[PDB]
Amino acid sequence: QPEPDMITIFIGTWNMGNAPPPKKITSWFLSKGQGKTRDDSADYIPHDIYVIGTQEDPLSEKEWLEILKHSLQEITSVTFKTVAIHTLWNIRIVVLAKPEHENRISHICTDNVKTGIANTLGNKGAVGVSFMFNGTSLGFVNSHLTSGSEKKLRRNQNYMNILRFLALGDKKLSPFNITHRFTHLFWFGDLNYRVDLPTWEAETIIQKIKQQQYADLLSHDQLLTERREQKVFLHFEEEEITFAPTYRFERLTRDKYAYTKQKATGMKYNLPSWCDRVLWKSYPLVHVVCQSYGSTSDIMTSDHSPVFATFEAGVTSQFVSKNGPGTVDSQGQIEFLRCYATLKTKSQTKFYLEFHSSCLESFVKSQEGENEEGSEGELVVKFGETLPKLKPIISDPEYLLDQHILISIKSSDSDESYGEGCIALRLEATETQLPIYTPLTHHGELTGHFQGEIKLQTSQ
Ligand SMILES: Fc1cccc(CNCc2ccco2)c1
Repeated sequence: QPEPDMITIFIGTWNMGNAPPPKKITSWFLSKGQGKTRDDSADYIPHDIYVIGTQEDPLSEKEWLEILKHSLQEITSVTFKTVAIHTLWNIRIVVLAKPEHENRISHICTDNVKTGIANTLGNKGAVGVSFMFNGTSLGFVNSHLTSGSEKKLRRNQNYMNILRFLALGDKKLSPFNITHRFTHLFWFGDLNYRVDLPTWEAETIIQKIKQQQYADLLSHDQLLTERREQKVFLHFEEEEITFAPTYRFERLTRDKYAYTKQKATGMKYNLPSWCDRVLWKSYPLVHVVCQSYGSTSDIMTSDHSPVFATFEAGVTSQFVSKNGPGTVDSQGQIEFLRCYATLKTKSQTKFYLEFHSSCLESFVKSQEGENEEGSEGELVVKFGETLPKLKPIISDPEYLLDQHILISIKSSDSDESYGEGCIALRLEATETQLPIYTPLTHHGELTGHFQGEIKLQTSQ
């Protein structure tokens, strides 16, 4: 039975409003309702992996797992296996997989991050899961960020704390946060970004929503505008939103948005908003395609509607050769030539690189670079042809061209990373000098660039 080179992944996010779900929630897992929806002809085809994020979830883990598994069994006639479940307060993630994948999944990690201090610590944060699916690392984050139209900056801060402190994936990737540890990272939840229009415009916004005219609302969505200004979710993707705002509804119908200030809201307005979102970040030149992104119309127990997204995701096999794993294959080499980092830092330490990849036996430290001044004020660190030749474990081009090199530039004085990035080995040619590029980030914010040329030798 052949190992897959593609899987499909379902991502759900639902803020349950502290209420038990209705009897039937199958529309969620079927990607049916508003937005980019799934074709009826696929309804019996199971996704390979289902990842369910809830917020304000009132159920026990046992109670929710019985509902989820019985829902999927009814849709697909498949009894899913539980990969992982993790709950922080009322924020939960469940990962379910088809039984045929049980042998393919390993290295399962879970973690959480509590956001805020004192006042602001006690209910917001994130939970996450990671695992290996054959040769492909997968990460999932469900976050419930700070509420309130006025608190977009707090939400951005919550995002940076979560990516800094959530400990998922391979701990040997010490310089790298979750935004570099995974082939595919999905980040979803009640992100709580709002449509930033005046309170007086509430009824006008509702009118627009009834006409299905979302353009002048989306132009004011705080997540889209903060992303466009590079304040949050740098280098993540989101499918276009084509569904109505998913918050704040009167319960037991979807006919009414309940936006007016009440004692129960702390006297805050909740204008209709796309609080509930799915974003992703995949390594360069890996197949990832969003095949649905939408909200259900028939699950009405909460003041939010559930959101679904589905993806095709490229995966690779657990490769064995006569040589690696367990040794190098000397018919393989990676050379980084005429490379230089451009850094936004004002420090004047010397810098070295680290190259990390599961195609290497262990990470490789470079010699220090040569620092020069950039013409517009910046530090340029030149590496020349000084960089160590990387010795992959397997030389077969069917393996090596699917790999990635993580790069960290580190201070010689402190050993702290000043920037992290990723280079694909999915080259147009082998045995040929080709341009390479990655932005460099630290704590998820842009700190520089790394560029130069690569020369890849495979056994072919
Ligand atoms: F999908 C899953 C659901 C539950 C557990 C696991 C872990 N399976 C580990 C393993 C054994 C042999 C090869 O891989 C996977």
